[PDB]
Amino acid sequence: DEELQTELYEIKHQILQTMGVLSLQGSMLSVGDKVFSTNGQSVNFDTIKEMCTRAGGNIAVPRTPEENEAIASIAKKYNNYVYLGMIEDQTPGDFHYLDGASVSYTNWYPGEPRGQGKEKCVEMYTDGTWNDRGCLQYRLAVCEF
Amino acid sequence: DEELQTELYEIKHQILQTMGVLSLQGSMLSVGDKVFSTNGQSVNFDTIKEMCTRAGGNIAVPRTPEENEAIASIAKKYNNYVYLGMIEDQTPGDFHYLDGASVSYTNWYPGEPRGQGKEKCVEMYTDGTWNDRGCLQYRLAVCEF
Amino acid sequence: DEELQTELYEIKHQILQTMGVLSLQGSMLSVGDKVFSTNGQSVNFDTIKEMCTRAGGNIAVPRTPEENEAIASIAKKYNNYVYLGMIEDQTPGDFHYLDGASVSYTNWYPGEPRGQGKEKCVEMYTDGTWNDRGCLQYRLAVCEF
Ligand SMILES: [Sm+3]
Ligand SMILES: [Sm+3]
Ligand SMILES: [Sm+3]
Ligand SMILES: [Sm+3]
Ligand SMILES: [Sm+3]
Ligand SMILES: [Sm+3]
Repeated sequence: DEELQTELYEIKHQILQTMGVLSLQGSMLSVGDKVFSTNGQSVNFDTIKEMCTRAGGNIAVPRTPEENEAIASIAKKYNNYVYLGMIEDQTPGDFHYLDGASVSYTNWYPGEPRGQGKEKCVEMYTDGTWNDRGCLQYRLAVCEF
Repeated sequence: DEELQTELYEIKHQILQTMGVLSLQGSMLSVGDKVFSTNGQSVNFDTIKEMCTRAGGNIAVPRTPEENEAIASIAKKYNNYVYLGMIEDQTPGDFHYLDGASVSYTNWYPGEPRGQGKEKCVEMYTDGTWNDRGCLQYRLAVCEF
Repeated sequence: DEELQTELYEIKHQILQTMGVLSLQGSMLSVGDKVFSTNGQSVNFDTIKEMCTRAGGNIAVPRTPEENEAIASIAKKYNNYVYLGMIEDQTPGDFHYLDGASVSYTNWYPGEPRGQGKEKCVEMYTDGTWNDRGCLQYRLAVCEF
């Protein structure tokens, strides 16, 4: 109805404001319709997935050049690598999102995937490029909502 | 209308995201439709009520086993007891919510209510159990929204 | 429809809750429909405008006695002066909001506008009164959303 249009405006305004506050505080990064955020912790892959899901989100994963630079900037800011939301399929060499879908956008550091042993997980360098690796290292936890 | 369904979806998405960010940062705890939060201050009862109301909320009070454990976890995290949103009625022994209603859910430490003198307020131990007491101690301020 | 009224209620509730959390944490100040917030940085005027706009807001500017005291309180809290969202028009003596409109509400410290040289910007004293000045000083960044 009439009052309906009104209320919707106020709500939109408020959400924008709170999103502005968290942005200014640097506690979140908005890219398109994805929101990236970190609590500053550096734990292993399994642990990170828990944190994100516990918070209502998911371990972060870039699907576009812009989302990738957004996550890299957080990594750069904390001077630590980031574990991305993806693991290697059954047939080595290929990676898939946790939902099971196979990865589309990639940004491997020249030569990767390449490595010592299994290397089923993916870490992001502070420059944004990816490197496959083990899942037991301590990496900055970054989630997407 | 049509565009209406759309806008409602975006709004819901955004709220969820911001709520996810505050959860990940550990600045809030969501339980059912209640949100618990603390600013880390340790002040007396009167002071706590002011803080909560000033922030648009109310001094926290558990009404279910789950809300109780949620508040205890915050108490445990800060290693301090929490003053709950309740005071003793006119007739000693009984407690009521600040709205005037008489308490339903309780989780007294074995023996409580029991104590030295008046003990009109209620503090929560780090294990979740309650103990009645004075209202002038310095306790962690926790609010519910 | 029916379910519509329901969803609107939940949304309003959630927004209120998150706004309560940011208020309790002291990360934002709500005055009427304006939200003021600071990241604690002390940079020059140009830099401040960037921060605010980058966060989806604008450099703060009081338009009522209440908004003015709200900003002063933040200034008082950080013990630093605040650059306001306004610059001097083409004809010295008069100031305008960044949108181009000429200022309405003012709260100059007795004697101001008055000063050394150009003084095209406006800083707020910790008591709330304004003083015109250069735009290259390091002042607390405060944004409005
Ligand atoms: Sm490798
Ligand atoms: Sm492999
Ligand atoms: Sm007792
Ligand atoms: Sm008694
Ligand atoms: Sm001056
Ligand atoms: Sm001048």
